[PDB]
This record gives sequence, C-alpha cells and structure tokens, in this order.
Amino acid sequence: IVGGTASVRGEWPWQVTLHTTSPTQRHLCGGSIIGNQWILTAAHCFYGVESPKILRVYSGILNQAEIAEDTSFFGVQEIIIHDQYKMAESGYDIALLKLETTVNYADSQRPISLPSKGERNVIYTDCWVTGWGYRKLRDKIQNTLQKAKIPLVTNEECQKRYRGHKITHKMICAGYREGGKDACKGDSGGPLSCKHNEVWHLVGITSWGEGCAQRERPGVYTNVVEYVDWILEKTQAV
Amino acid sequence: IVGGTASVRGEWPWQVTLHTTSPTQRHLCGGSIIGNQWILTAAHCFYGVESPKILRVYSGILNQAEIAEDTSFFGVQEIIIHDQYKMAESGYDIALLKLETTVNYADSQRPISLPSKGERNVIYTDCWVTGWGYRKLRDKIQNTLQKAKIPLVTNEECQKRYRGHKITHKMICAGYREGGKDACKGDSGGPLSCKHNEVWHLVGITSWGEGCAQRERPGVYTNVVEYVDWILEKTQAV
Amino acid sequence: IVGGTASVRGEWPWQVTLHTTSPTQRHLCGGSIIGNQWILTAAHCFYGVESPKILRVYSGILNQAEIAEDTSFFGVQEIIIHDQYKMAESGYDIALLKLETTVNYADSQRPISLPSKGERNVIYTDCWVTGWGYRKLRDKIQNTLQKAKIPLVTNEECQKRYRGHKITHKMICAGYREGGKDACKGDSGGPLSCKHNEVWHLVGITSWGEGCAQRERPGVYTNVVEYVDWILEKTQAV
Ligand SMILES: Cc1cc(=O)[nH]c2ccc(Cl)cc12
Ligand SMILES: Cc1cc(=O)[nH]c2ccc(Cl)cc12
Ligand SMILES: Cc1cc(=O)[nH]c2ccc(Cl)cc12
Repeated sequence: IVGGTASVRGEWPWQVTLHTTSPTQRHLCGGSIIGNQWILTAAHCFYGVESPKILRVYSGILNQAEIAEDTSFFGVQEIIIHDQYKMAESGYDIALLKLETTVNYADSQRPISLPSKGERNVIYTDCWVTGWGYRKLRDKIQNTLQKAKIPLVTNEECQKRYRGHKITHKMICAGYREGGKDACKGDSGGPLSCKHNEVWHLVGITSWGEGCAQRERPGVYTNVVEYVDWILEKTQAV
Repeated sequence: IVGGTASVRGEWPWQVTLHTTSPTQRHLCGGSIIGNQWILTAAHCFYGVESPKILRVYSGILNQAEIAEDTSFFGVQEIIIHDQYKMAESGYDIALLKLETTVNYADSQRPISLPSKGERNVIYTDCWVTGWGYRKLRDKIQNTLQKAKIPLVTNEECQKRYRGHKITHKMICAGYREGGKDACKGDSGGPLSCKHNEVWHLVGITSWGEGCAQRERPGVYTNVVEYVDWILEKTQAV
Repeated sequence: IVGGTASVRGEWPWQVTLHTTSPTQRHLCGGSIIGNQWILTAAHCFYGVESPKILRVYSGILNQAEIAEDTSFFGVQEIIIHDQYKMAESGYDIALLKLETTVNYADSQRPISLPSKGERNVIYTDCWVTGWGYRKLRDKIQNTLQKAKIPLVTNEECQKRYRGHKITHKMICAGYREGGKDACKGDSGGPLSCKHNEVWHLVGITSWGEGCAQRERPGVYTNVVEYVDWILEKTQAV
C-alpha cells in the first residue's frame, strides 16, 4: 500500500495473509474471509502455483512478525479459479480458497459481507484498500498491515486513464487524480472494503494498475457484486 | 398465517389456492397469478406429486367454504420446477404451473406484477404475507384467507438468525424480532406482496422457517427478482 | 422520426447510418458507436442480408446528401445477431457490427457509454430518439437527422397498451399518451439516448411499435442494460 498508514490491530478482521512455503515461506497475497471455510482472493495470485499444499492462510494478523514456525494457520484444500480468467488486465481476476478446517470467528477474524445487487446504485464514499504490499513499485513486503482511504472512480473516468485496455463493468476503479495512494505489489487479492449504513461490504478485490499510486492511473479492482452468483455456485457442497 | 386477520374479499386478487384431489380433495399450497396461463408458487409444494392431473387451481376465493364439487377451477397442464431445486432450505424454491385454460381477469382475479431489477435498491416498507395456512405450528387449514403485515429483514440479519443455514441473496426474509406474525404450514407457495408507488409487486414466495412466528426466526421467502430471467425463459412458447 | 426536429450537426456523434448497397445503395437502419470497431444496432435490420459485404457504415453524418460514391465509410467484417433473436416483437432485437477498420474518434464521431446495472434504479428524464426514418407510417427516408424528446413509460403501462404481446423486462418503452412523437420505419437500430448526470447513456435500441406515434402505442426499444453481459462477451477477441 502506497501512501497509507499502519492499521489498528483487528480493524480489518476479514483480511488474511496468504503465504506460500515454496521455496521458503513468504507472503504471497491478500485475501478476505467470506465464509467459515472460504477465502475470496485474486486468480492472478496463483501463477505457477501447482498445488494447494504449499499454501498457508493466516488470520488475525497485524504484523508479519507474528508469523513463525509455531504460528497456527489454515491449510488450503482447493483452489477455485474463475474458468474465464486468463490474466488480471482482462478481468475475471477472482478465486476462492476452500480451507481444510473451519475458521472460528472472533473479534480478530470474522467474515465480510458481500455487496448486494441492490447496492449497485449506492455511491460508496468510505472505501479503504489494505495489505502488506510494497510502499513503492520496487520495494518489499511491509511488516504492519497498511490502510489507505481511496475514492471510487467511475468506469467512464477509469477507461479514459487506461486507453490501451478495456475497463469492463466487471471491474471497479479507485484512485486520486493526483495519485499518491494506491495498492501495490503484494496487496493483490486483498479487499477494497467500503462501509455503508454501518456495514462493511467487500466491494472490490485488488487486481492491477500501471505502476503504483501514479497520477491519472486509478487502481483496478474486481467488481465483486458481478460475481455473487459465481461465488454462490462455487461455495455449495456437492 | 400466524397473528394475521381476515382479508377483505378480493383484496389479494392474484392469490390462488392450489388443491390436490388425492386421496380426497384438500388445500395444498398458495400461489400467485402472474400471467393469463401462469401461476408462480413454491417447488416444495410438489413433494410426492407425480402428475399435474391431481391439481386444481381456484381463483377469486376468500373462503375455502366457497369450494365445492360444483365450483369452477383451472386444470394444470404442466408443473415446471427449477432444475436446481432440491429443498426449500437450500433455495431455488420456485415453480410455475401452466394452466390448461386461460384466466379471464376481473376484479377478483388478476395478475401481480413481478419486481423490477431496478427496484432491488428500493426499501419495501408495505409488505404482506397471505394464505389459508395454520395459525400455529400444529393446527389446520383456515377457512378465511388471512393477511399479516411483516417487515423485511436484511440478509445479514436473517443469516444471524439461521446460523445452521446459508441465507443466500436468492432468499429474502421477513419477520418481527419478537415474532408473533409469520407464514406457517399451508401458506407455502403464496405471495409476499409489497406495495410500492401504488403498485403491488410479487417480492417473495413463502418458502420456510424454523417453526412459525417464533422470536428471532424470520420467515424465509424466495427472492423473486432473482428469478425474473428464469420466469421469462420458462413462460415462452416453443 | 415523427414529430421531431432537425438535429444540430454532430450533437449525436454516436449515431451512424447503416447502408446496404444491394440492389442500389440506400439507408437501411440506424446504429450506435459503442467501441472503436463496434456498432450496436437491431437484429431485425438484417432480414434477408446474407453477407456483411453489402453493408456500409457512415459516421459523422447529419444529412444523407453528404453520402456520395466518394464519401468514406466503414466496411463490416462480421454481423453478430443475438442467438435467441427470432423477431422484433419477441425481444432479443440486438446485433453487433464488427467493423473492418477502427473509428478514429473526433467531435463528430465518438462512442456512447453503455448503461450501468446500478442505474437500473435511475429515472431517466431526458431521453431522445434519433434517426433518418419516416415522418409518417407511409413516407420515405429523411435527409436531415431528426430528433425527438420522448418520456419513458413503465413496463406495466407499456403492457397495458400491447395486450396481444408480452412486454418483457428486456424491453423498454417510450411515448406520449396522446402520441405525436415516435420512431418510425428507417429509425430501427438507432439509439434511445438518455442524458443523466451530464453523461449520455445508450438506454434503448429502436425496435418496434404498432404504427408510428399513435395514441396509446408507445415505441418499444431493446433494454440495453439487460445485454451488457452479452455485449462484453461478444466484443472480446479470441
Ligand atoms: C497488484 C498491483 C500491482 C502493481 O504493481 N500496481 C497495482 C496498482 C493498483 C492495484 Cl489495485 C494493484 C496493483
Ligand atoms: C412454509 C412454512 C412452514 C412452517 O412450518 N414455517 C414457516 C415459517 C415461515 C415461512 Cl415464510 C414459511 C413456513
Ligand atoms: C421500427 C419501427 C417501425 C414502425 O413502423 N413503427 C415503430 C414505432 C416505434 C418504434 Cl420504437 C419503432 C418503430
């Protein structure tokens, strides 16, 4: 996160840090608790990931320093990538992790509500992007979970800023005209959380942008409300 | 209907009573006129129904006592159950009855409008559940069509009350925190009708709940607006 | 267009005139620029059209007199008709033209934004229908692009006026109770453009009506917002 500040412990209790153990253990991406066995994250996070066996999901974390060999985590039973996903910049950048065990909810770890199709008309005015990603394009993973308040930008405006792309209605953009606050490398898959009528909603999934926090380059997020049918379908037992 | 009152004749002119003739004739479920040849109702009503030949749809009824051997009814040509339906508590609790003959509309029998996808944002504040069902969990079918005004509850709130279920965006809930007013056995398949801008809309189909009218147990209804595409598809000739 | 007036040059810069060259060259239908290589229009326009080779799309036109043998145009590479289209009156009256070359945008030719699913709740109050069609049921193609401001009508109201049809949620209607302003023959496939929050949105595609501008006979338009998923799907490369 560029231009953000340190979070208060547990103020984003749906935020997880997804680690890979290969070759050695490191933070890979953000994600969001949306169900007792379910993390919603970005498909692009799994480039070159051939097995869920190398993944570990840590909940209730503020500082990466909390994570040691003796720290408890959730194993991943299954990675579900949207069947139309090819790459972040073409959309469908959404994935589910089915956990091996269930999350016991508490003040530090609880699920975020999905957006309602009826809130499509809502103007979200209190939106935050969070993560342990870079503070600049070439940097490193940050210890303390960072937050930045960023305004949503219309898809018409977003399209103006990305003339070489198609910004679709399945994407949502957020950024300041002058830049300065944005997601960056390592924030991928985490939430764009918007508080509306005293309820936090998972409006976006951190996906891509050209650089980080540049002027006239809004961050591009997966528009979660366009995938609530897909999420429902994929989270049913069979 | 628990905690309701007797309806005025024809104040719910889309409400039908669906009877089965097997083994002897009795009220089975409620339903709603949505087209000249079409009743919308709940899939769960047809458990163990092997043929539409045993079904009779009566329109323009206030009192069950109106129904005798010499009372006119509509035959059922086809029962269309949602292909994803398994049971009420897992959703997709929706079915269409294609009638053998067409309903001639009149003051006592006319169709209710389907909800618009653009009204998803609307806060419906004038919603009523109607039927000839039980006034308590163990009771019997009531003679006079009952009505009860019940407030909609958010899906977030509804999910809190049904921790052992998944309350999906294809469901909608209604109830008082303190209970006392609700649908019950025999009200299944009938409408949750909401009046907005002087027009009645078929917002829900009476589906299920834990008991009837209990504290902290909202009634769960099929969220009709999520099925307008399905209804359109299934009501086309071929 | 019945009851309309002459447009100002380029005030509808997304409006194209689609010509057929067979047997000799003539205006066939309207259409709208929605992308650099993409025109959105009505499926019914292509009755008896067996090849895209006979089609020419002219942008930046006010007067048909501008079009001569030496006037530049866009060739059509592909006609994409909705796979459920059968005829205008049954809906799915939507088609895409993929152009052979790309449109270079300018003040006289630029794309119109598609409606957002979140604007379904919006009451559009500034809507215009445009084209070179007839000024009365039996007439001829008009030289100067005509415009008429027409109010949207609810689908409930529209259905009342077309008792022999099914007016679906994939249609949108516009007209005056007393008639007098409407699309007519030759306006097919053009836009119903509505300006909301200083942005023009392509709300409808001119489709059909009983006669032109008759009392109690609103024009029926393809409800574009119901097809944004389809448009996205069909405009992707493969
Ligand atoms: C993931 C990522 C990497 C990057 O370099 N820039 C970005 C800018 C914006 C958003 Cl939303 C994400 C990214
Ligand atoms: C159908 C039914 C049976 C029952 O026992 N309880 C209910 C409670 C609420 C609603 Cl909406 C329906 C029912
Ligand atoms: C295309 C067309 C032909 C016609 O004769 N009447 C109409 C009336 C209304 C609308 Cl929207 C279109 C038409």
